[PDB]
Amino acid sequence: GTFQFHSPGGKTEIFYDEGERAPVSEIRGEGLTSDSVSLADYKDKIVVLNAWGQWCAPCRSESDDLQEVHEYLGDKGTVVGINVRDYSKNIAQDFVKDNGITYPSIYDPPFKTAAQLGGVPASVVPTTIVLDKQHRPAAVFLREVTAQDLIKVIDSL
Repeated sequence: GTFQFHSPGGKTEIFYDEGERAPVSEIRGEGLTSDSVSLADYKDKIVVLNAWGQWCAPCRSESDDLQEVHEYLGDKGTVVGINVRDYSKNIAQDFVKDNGITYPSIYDPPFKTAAQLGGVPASVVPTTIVLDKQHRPAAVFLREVTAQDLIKVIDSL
């Protein structure tokens, strides 16, 4: 009954009609700038998941836009980062303060979260998943995204 990410078939993005959606598993973990971070804290709210690392040039490039989306969602939801392959936590935290990123991140160096996200490719960073209010993916992006990529999906929800 939980989300399973099936073959993208050469494509860098996938969209899901309400009819074909399933909820993601439980996502909880050590925060990057907080004790814990948990999707359950945003029940019935829109949630944009983003796997990133400061070592990652596309992630740095798309960082401002994810901040934009986070702000655009406001009350209605949140961005939640999944910081992967940053084995030194302090530089990932430095990146978040330096760029005025105000949304939480799960600190997950080996990207174990990928397994709970229905087998989204751990090789692909950045990855952005837009969850609807039932925390079911409406869109998966296997590529850097712009703020309008996400907003367009956001609005459809």
